Amino acid sequence: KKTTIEITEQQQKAKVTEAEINIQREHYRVVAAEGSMLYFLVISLSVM
Repeated sequence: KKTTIEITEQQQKAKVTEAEINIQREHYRVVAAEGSMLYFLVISLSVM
């Protein structure tokens, strides 16, 4: 009875931690995206 309630709490804490990352995925998309865009430019620069 206890371990079933303690699993349903964890599953509700899972959806909250999945939501709060998927928000902080979009906040740092702009930072990451800029990093990627600059690397492919740096690879092109190797070829010349």
